[PDB]
Amino acid sequence: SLTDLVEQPAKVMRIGTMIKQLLEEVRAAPLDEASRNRLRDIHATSIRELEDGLAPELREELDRLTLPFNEDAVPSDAELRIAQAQLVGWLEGLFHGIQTALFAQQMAARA
Amino acid sequence: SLTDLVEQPAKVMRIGTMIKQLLEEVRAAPLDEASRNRLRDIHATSIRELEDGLAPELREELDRLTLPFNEDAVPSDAELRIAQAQLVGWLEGLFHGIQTALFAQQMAARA
Amino acid sequence: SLTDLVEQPAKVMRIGTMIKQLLEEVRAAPLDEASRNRLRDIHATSIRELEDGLAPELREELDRLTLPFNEDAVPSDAELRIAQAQLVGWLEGLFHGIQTALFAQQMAARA
Amino acid sequence: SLTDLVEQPAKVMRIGTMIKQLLEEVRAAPLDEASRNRLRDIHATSIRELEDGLAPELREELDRLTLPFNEDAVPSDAELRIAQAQLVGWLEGLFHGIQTALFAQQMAARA
Amino acid sequence: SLTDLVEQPAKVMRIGTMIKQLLEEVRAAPLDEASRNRLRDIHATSIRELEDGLAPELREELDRLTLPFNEDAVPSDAELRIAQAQLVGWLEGLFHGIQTALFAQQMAARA
Amino acid sequence: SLTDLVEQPAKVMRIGTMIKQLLEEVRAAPLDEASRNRLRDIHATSIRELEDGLAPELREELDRLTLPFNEDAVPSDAELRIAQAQLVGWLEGLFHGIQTALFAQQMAARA
Amino acid sequence: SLTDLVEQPAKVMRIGTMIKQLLEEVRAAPLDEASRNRLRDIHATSIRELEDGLAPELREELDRLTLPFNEDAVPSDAELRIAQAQLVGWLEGLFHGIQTALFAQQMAARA
Amino acid sequence: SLTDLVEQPAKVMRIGTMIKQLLEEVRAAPLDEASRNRLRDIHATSIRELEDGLAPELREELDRLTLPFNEDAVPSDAELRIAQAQLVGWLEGLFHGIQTALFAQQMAARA
Amino acid sequence: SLTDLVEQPAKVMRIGTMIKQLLEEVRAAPLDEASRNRLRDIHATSIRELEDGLAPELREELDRLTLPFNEDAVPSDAELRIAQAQLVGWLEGLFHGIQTALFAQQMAARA
Amino acid sequence: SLTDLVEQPAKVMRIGTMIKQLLEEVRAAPLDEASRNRLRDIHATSIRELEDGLAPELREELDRLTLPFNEDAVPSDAELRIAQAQLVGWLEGLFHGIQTALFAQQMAARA
Amino acid sequence: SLTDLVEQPAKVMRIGTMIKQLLEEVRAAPLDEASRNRLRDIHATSIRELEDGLAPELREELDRLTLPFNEDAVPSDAELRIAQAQLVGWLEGLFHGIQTALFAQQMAARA
Amino acid sequence: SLTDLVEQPAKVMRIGTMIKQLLEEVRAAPLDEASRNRLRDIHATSIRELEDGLAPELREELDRLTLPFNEDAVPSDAELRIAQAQLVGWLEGLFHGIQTALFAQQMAARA
Repeated sequence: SLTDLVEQPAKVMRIGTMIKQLLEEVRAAPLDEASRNRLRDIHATSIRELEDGLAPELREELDRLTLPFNEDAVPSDAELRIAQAQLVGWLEGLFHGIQTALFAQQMAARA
Repeated sequence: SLTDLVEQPAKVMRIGTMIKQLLEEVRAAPLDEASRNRLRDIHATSIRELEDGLAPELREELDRLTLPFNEDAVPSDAELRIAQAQLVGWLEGLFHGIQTALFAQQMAARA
Repeated sequence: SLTDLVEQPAKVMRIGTMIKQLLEEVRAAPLDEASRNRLRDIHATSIRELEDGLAPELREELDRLTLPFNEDAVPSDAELRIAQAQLVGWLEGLFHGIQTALFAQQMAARA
Repeated sequence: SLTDLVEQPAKVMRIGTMIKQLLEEVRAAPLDEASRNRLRDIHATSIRELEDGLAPELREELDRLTLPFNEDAVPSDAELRIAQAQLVGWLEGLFHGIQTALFAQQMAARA
Repeated sequence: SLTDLVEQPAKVMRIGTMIKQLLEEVRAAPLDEASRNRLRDIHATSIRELEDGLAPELREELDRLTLPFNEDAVPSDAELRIAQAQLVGWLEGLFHGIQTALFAQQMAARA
Repeated sequence: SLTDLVEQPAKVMRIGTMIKQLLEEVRAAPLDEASRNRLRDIHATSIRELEDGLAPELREELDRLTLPFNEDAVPSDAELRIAQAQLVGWLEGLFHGIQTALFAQQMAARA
Repeated sequence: SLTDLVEQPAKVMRIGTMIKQLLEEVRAAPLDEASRNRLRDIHATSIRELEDGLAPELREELDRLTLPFNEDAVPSDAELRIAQAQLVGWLEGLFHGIQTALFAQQMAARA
Repeated sequence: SLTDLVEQPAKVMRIGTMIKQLLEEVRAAPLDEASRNRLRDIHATSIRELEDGLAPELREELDRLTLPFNEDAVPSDAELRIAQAQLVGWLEGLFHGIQTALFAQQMAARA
Repeated sequence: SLTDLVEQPAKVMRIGTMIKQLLEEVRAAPLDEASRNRLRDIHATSIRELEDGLAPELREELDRLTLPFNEDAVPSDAELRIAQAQLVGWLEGLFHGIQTALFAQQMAARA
Repeated sequence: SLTDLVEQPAKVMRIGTMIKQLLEEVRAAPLDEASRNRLRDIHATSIRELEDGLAPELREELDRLTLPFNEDAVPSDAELRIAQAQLVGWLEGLFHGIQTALFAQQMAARA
Repeated sequence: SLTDLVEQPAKVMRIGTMIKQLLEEVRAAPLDEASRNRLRDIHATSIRELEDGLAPELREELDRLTLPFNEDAVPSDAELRIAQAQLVGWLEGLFHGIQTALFAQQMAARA
Repeated sequence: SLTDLVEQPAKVMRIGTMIKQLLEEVRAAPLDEASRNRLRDIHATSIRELEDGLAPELREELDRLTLPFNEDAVPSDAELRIAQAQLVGWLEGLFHGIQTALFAQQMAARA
């Protein structure tokens, strides 16, 4: 079923909104070393919290698509924006895609 | 279930709205050392107040996602914005996620 | 009861509006020493007038969250903006949180 | 009760609207020593007129919150704006607070 | 009665509109000595024409609140703006206050 | 009564609209000596035409409020704007005041 | 009758619109000697064409209010703008005044 | 009558719209000697075409109001704008004046 | 008949739209010699194509009003804008005039 | 008739829309020699494609109005814009003209 | 039939949208050699994919109108914008033309 | 058929939304070498994920249209934007094309 792909919808929405708002904060002004270092850690934890809420099939997709940062290097503002954009896009794509596809399967069933 | 995740909604809304508006203030103008210092303390205190209003699952989720500032260093303007934006995003996603997920269950219980 | 938390609603609204408008005045233009010194005193009186209108449970929350300024130092524009923002956010959070939570308890009762 | 807090509504609205519009004028352009001096006097007088229209509880509340200017010094533009904004915010909160609180009592008296 | 406070409503509106439009003219561009000298005279006549239209109770209030300029000195642009703002605010406050208070006494009478 | 204050409404509207539009023109661009000189004369003439259309009470009110320019000096741009704005404000207040006051009497004659 | 004041309404509207549009042209860009000289002549002809369409009572009013330019001098841009503004204002005042006054006499007749 | 003033409406609208749009073009950018020269000729021609479409009364009115340019001098940009704006204003007033005046007669023929 | 004036409406609209859009192109940016030379030729052909679609009466009007360029000189940007504006204005005037005049003859026929 | 003028509507719309959008592109930024050269060729080709879709009358009309570029010279940016704008204007006028003229015939066939 | 011209509508829409969005990307910022080289290749493939979806009649039209780039030269930003604009215009023209023409054939059939 | 082209709609929407939002991020600010490098990898991966969700016909269409980046060179900001914009345009056209084409078939099956 299409609906079994997201095992914990409310959690995924919760982590997703956190990520989107962090990306918005980053876009607004230049960061410094300490916050870049922090955001990197948050990014790694984020992927795991997301995976906790998704079916294995999508964990494996997410794992193919994303990549944790080298722990011996603080990534730049731009790297972090890319890492977070990917997650936001995929997450909005994820929900919008399921709802759209589901709505269409119900429209075909009424005929 | 699901509603049981937030034991004290009004309290979480209250602390959340406080954090959000402080973030708005921080964003508006440059801070000084005393302001930063004060905000670090408010941050520590606000997490503690939030955790009081959350179910254990979410306390822990918060504990995994967040990191309190080192008490022997005043964090920068950017560090504080990231800390607060994380909380705002997560809290807004928390409530939104639950309403949305509850609503999908009620509509699935119609058919 | 959720409604017992604010013992004097009209007073809390009255002091809250005062605080919000002072914050707006401060944001609009640079202050000087005499007005900063005055605002500090108003801030201390404000917390007490608020506490006078709240249940003990919330007085103690407010007391954990806030902090009166050292009387031997005039705080900066930024410190005062932080101190006032916190109060405004918490106060709007307070009312919005109670009304929202109450509205939801009544919606669950009709089922 | 509650309505008994403002003994002379129309008078308080009249003095309040005067203060508000003076604050608008002050905000618009830089003042001179004679203007500041005049405004200090208007301030003293307006509090006295307000207190005439308030119940004793509120007279005292005002007395606790406000501070008349030292008569041997002309206060600055910023000092005057803070003084007036405090009054405007408090007065707007006063009326708003009472209507809102009265309305909640009347709606609670329906059910 | 609240309605006995303004003995000549149309006159007070007529003088009030004159004053408001003069204040608007003053705000628009810098004045010179001759016009400042003229405006001062108009201001003194204005207060009297207003008083002619008000109950004694309010004449005495207006007299406590306002102050004619020293005849041996031409006041500045700013002084004149303050003097006129006070009159406009009080006058709008006056009418709005009476109408509002009256409307509320009629709403209490229907219960 | 009240309507008897303006003996010639259409005339007063006509002269008033003329004054208002001259004020708009003056405000738009800098004048020269011949223009100022001409306007001073128009001013003198317009008051005389107005007085022709007013009841005696109001003629006198106008006479108290206004001052004709010294004929041996061309007044400045600012002097002319003040002179005209006084008239416009007073005339607009005159008509507005009468309609408003008449309307309150008619509504008071309903109940 | 109020309606006898304008003997040729369509002509007065025709000359009035011409004058208003010339004033608009003048406002838009600086003129030169030849066009100023032309506009002066048009202004003198205008007053006469207007007078041709008005009752004697108003011809005499217009004649008291206006003034043809000295034929031995080309007036400035500003003078011409003043001369034309006066005519436009008076003309719009004229029609608006008659229509307004007439409408009010009919409203009094229905009672 | 009144409709008999314009013998050829569609022609007058056609020539009028041409003049108006040339005025728009002139206003948009600086002209050269050949353009000015051409426009002077168009002006002469357009008056002649207009007069063909007007009743004798109005031909004459036009003849009184207008002045053809000296053929041995190319008029300036400002001269041309004044010439054309006069015609546009007069023509728009002409049609507007007639409709308005006709309409007032028809409404007066109702009662 | 008014409707016989335009023998080929669709053609006149077709050539007219072409001319209007060329004028718009010219207004947008500076031309060069080759395009000015081209536009001149188009202008001459345009007048003829228009004339092909009009009754003789209007061909002769158009011929009185317009003028082909000297073939031994490339006209300027401004000349071409004037030449094209005239055609556009007259053409829009032409249609608008006929439709308006026709609509009015039908309104008089229904009475 | 009239509809018989365009033998291939969809083709003419297709080629017309292509020309229009190329004109939009040309207008947006400066071109180079290769771009100009290419556009000249597209121009030649597009006329040929258009003529294929038009009735003989209109082929000829186009042939009279248009001029192909000399093949041994790359035309300028301005030359190309004029060439294309001519076509767009003519084509838009073509379709518009026919619909409008057809519509007037159908409405004339009602009465 | 008009509808047989596009054998694969969904494919043509798919390739068309790709092309339009590439053109938009190119317009937004300056390209470099590698991307210009890539876009050239995409342009050649595009024409073929389009042709795959069209009737032979239109393949041949498209082939007459377009031109693949010399493989021994990387075209400029401008050339690529021209090449892509042509395709977008023609494609939008294509669909709009067929739908419009079809809609008109159905309107003629209902009479 | 037609619906059989996209075997996994929700997946294609998900990967598509990810690509689109990365393109938005790239467009917003300048990237660095690590960001570019990461994006190249994401690009390779996203095509592979897309192909998994498409029918064989479309896999191949994609394979013909796209080109993976050389792994021994980090592509530029412009190269990445072109790569991503191609995919977005194609994917949006893909879904849009299918809905539109399906809709035309269903409406053709009505009549």
